[PDB]
Amino acid sequence: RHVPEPTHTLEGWHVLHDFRLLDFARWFSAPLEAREDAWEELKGLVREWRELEEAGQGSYGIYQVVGHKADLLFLNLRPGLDPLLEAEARLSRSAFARYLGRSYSFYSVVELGSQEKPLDPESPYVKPRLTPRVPKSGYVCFYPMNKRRQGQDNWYMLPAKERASLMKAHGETGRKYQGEVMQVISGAQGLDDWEWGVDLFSEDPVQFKKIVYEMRFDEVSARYGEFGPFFVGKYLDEEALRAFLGL
Amino acid sequence: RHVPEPTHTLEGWHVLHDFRLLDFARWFSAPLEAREDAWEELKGLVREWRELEEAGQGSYGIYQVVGHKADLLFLNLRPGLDPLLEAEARLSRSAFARYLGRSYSFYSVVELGSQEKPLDPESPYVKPRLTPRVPKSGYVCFYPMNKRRQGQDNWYMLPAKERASLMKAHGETGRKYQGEVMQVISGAQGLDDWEWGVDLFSEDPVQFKKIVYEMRFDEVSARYGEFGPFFVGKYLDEEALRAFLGL
Amino acid sequence: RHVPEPTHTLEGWHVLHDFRLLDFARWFSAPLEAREDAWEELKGLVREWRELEEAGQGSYGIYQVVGHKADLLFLNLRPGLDPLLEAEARLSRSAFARYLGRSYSFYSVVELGSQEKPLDPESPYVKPRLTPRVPKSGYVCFYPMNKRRQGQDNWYMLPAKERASLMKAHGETGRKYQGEVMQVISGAQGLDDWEWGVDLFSEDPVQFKKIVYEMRFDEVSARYGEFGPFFVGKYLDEEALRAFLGL
Amino acid sequence: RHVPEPTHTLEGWHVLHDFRLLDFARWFSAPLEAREDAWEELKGLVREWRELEEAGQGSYGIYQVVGHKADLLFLNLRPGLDPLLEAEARLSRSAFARYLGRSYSFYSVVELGSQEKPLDPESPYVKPRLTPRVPKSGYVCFYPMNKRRQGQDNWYMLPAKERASLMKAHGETGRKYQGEVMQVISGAQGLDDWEWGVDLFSEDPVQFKKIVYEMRFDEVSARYGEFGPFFVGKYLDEEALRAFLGL
Amino acid sequence: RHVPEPTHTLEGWHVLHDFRLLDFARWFSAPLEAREDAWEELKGLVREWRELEEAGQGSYGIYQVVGHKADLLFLNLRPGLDPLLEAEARLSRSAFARYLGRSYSFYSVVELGSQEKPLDPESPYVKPRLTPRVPKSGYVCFYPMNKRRQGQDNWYMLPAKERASLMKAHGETGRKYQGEVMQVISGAQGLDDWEWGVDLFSEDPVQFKKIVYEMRFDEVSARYGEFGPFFVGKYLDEEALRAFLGL
Repeated sequence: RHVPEPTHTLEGWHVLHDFRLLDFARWFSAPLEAREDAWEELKGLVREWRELEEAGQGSYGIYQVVGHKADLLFLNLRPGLDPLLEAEARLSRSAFARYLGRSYSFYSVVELGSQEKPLDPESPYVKPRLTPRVPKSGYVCFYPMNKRRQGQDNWYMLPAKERASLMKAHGETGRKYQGEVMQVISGAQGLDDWEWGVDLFSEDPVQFKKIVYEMRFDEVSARYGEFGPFFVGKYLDEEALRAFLGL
Repeated sequence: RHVPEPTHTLEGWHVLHDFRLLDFARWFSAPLEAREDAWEELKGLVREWRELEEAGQGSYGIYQVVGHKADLLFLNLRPGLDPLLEAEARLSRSAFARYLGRSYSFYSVVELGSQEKPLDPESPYVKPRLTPRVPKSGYVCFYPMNKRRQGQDNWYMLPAKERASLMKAHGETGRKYQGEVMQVISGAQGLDDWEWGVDLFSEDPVQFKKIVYEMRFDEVSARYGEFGPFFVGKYLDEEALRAFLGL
Repeated sequence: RHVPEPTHTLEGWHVLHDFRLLDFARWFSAPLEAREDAWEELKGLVREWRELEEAGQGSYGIYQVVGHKADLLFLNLRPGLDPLLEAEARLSRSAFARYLGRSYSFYSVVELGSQEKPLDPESPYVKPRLTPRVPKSGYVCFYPMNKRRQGQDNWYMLPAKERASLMKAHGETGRKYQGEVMQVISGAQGLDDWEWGVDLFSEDPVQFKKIVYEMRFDEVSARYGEFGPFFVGKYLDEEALRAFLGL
Repeated sequence: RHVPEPTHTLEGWHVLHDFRLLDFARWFSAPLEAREDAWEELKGLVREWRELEEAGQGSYGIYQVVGHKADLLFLNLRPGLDPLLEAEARLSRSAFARYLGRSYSFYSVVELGSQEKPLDPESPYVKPRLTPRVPKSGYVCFYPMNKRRQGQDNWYMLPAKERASLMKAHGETGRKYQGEVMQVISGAQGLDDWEWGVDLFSEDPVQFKKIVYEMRFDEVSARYGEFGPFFVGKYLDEEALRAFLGL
Repeated sequence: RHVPEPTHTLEGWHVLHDFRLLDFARWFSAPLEAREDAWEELKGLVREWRELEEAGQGSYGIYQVVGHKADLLFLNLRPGLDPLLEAEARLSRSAFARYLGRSYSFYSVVELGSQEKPLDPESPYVKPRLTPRVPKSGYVCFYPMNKRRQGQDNWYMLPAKERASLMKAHGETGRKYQGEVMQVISGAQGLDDWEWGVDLFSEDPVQFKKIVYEMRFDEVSARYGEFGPFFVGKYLDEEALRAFLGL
């Protein structure tokens, strides 16, 4: 009979992608003092996220997202779900949130995978990847995905050896962009609607187009990739966010 | 000629998953007296569920759900549909519900299945599972699912003997998780949009990730698993719910 | 080349499933007089439907539906579409509908099919099924469905003899449910989004789960069944609806 | 090397299906004078459509649609897109439209196809079909559709002679309904979300059910039919629409 | 041992399709002062886009879109994402946007592909296509699309040579449309929900119907074409937009 050879994984920081749409009409028409009050509270919340990051308790990033799918991405990473629930609840109860609508979200956990043998969690070549720091500049590309389980294209029924080969080739394609595109892979198996969440960071959004298109020709993607929506956002420092909000 | 060998089942308590979204802006901006009044009335309702649970007439749990899919999960189990319709209507007419929006739900019945030899309804390891009590700590993972009926992967066309061997391997894979994960399977065949509802309980949400991912490599899941949305929530006792609502 | 052998059918009463969601917050917070006035008008409209049923000129049923998909199902059967258009338009124009939101619906016609030999519309064993009367108690299970037309599982390409064999087996499976489950099959080909509408009536909703699950193992269902959403509701007489509305 | 044999087509009048939902609560709660003023303006707009129809510059039809998908269908056929955009904009600007919400629509062009031999636009057996007149009575059945391109069932990869034989059989099945059902086929390739728009007109809606179901057994429909939603409406003359609006 | 041969691409201007729905009721019933102030502000915004285009630093187009999918399309092309984020942000905060609802959007980058060798960005047959100018008249047809990856129809698994042959045939079919239809292909791999965005410009919308239908018979489209929604709009100059808004 079929002998399962489950992929080995290591979990790192938990991740929450919080996408929201801005009610432009309501925000820009609100009394200036009300907007300033909301602005002070918002900055205070973000300073707290920054504080946690400096204490090595997570990472975060806020982005201006292009298109109708979302306007602002509040990305947070923490040591567990509770701190994420906290960050999410606090944002949701903020005065600024009164002018926002949740459009999409994703709960996942930083995942390091290995198809054949378990990874050494204490290896200096593995451990740092468990707690990725979000770049404070550039752009981000986020998209969820599953590994196909259809007809003759069933990733989960393949022998571990074949999966290892397919993943190695995929990793090699990705490394052509070493130093150009940073990648954070998170798993949402049993946690959200898709099996993985993927974050790509770069100083030029065109790099996202180059790497994603090229990777689609790797057999692992061509035959086994099932992709969800793609969100592209530009990193916003405090001043950039202030300008975005018209303050 | 095809001869059907339908899976044997034993039905237990009826189950209702009631997912709702909180209108943060309206709730946190509402007069303090209005919030307190809604809170007092909510406690009275939850007290009824508590007393019913103490009497062995059902069970319940309230959770803080991560993400945009839902904010609060009101889980209730009863000996029939009527008590569920009652609990559901009572919550909906409460003052607190004026600040809630229904985002998702699932109606199902606790189900114990056997592919070949019928289960002993009197077995001490069978009977108690018909009336599972919701644990009072940790987290919950809920997701609905169907058994695939596509091309060569048609679960319902398989001989009972093959389905039995497929389920045995599944049960084996999940045995290593028994110590950390509790599982409640409910059937919604002619009751809701998916064939089964699955509730996983654990003190660590990462356990949900490990078990769901590892199980996907079992042939039963890899070839016949069709999965719906995944919701993760943190169990909230009275004080936790109060704190979440800012009271 | 291909010689079609279309299924023979007899059409009876037209059917309209009108599913609505109740705005609990607005209804239960509305002034008593407005509620009583809306209730008086609603009773009168339903009374008209009841009088038509008593005259043997149609049938109706109002149900409390579990879950977020709908709260109230207004089921009506008439000799044609015109009185159904009236039924829904009048409910929508009622004051009570100011507190309702249309969530789903289905327009179909009671259909009695035969794969090979045409049915006799004047036969004592056939004619009565053309104008079924909705049970004035118990519960209802409604779900729409199609007959699969994919790859090797193409119902419409099958010879009539094979379809007759598949349907006969389906009939044998449901025979043991004769005394506990009433079934009404209606066709919506060219009338709505699905090919058929299925109504199951029983004094116990668990019977819906039992029959639907068991039948899924019949080849006709396993290979050719394509199912839509499932709605379960409890029949409400006048006093039960009054109580549901808090009056 | 695949040699394409594209279907020959002749284009006639452009077509717009404008489906809207009526805000019953708001309309029937509005002051009687406001309703009358809106009605008078609406009649005037429709009178304009009737005038151009009498001049032979188009055709129109307004229907009361069953179910939640739509309440009113404003069907218009014109020599081009511009006059359709005008009729669409004029209706949207009307006071009556303040009580309407767009639920669905379809932009297409009357199409007469031929798989092998090109059609003569001046032929008396072809020309009149380019500018069909909407029956001023009865009912309508509208549904968009595509020709399947999946696996072994790829309509667009077939040789023209096969497509011709497949369409011939379809026509033979439909000749039976010639005196009871009138059909208008419009193409929306490159114009809307589906490849074709299909309008069926008849004095009895059951005829729609009969023809659509029987045709599904033809190989062209069974293997290559990909159907969208089905809308059924009752033709409304001026007096009937007035009655529907409670005036 | 599959060896990937990824398609080479040259990237030109970044493109943003911003589709919005007009709240007709709110706009046309709003005070004249409000409408005029909004119009004057919108004109100023568009003038900035116009001047930008005159300086060869981009291109734009505003269209009246037929149907319920959108009413106005604000199309913009710029040297990067930043200018696009600025354009949609500026439009979103305008007084006019208070009367608009975002219904759809697409972020992509003009793409010139070549299946086997790098293209020369300086060739007189290549360079101009990198910065396409939106025609100031006629109509537009927009639709997103993917290249199929299903079973035996997997574009990404094909040898580069075969993909070249398929595309060459596609180009030969489009030859006859040379002087009637202008096409701009943009890639959104890693940028949006579909792999490509396609814009067709013509003085007659029927040309869109002719070319899209004919091309569907080419093997590349028949077997590998996966199409999204289709939008058709009429180009509006300042005067036409003014008239559309009743000013």
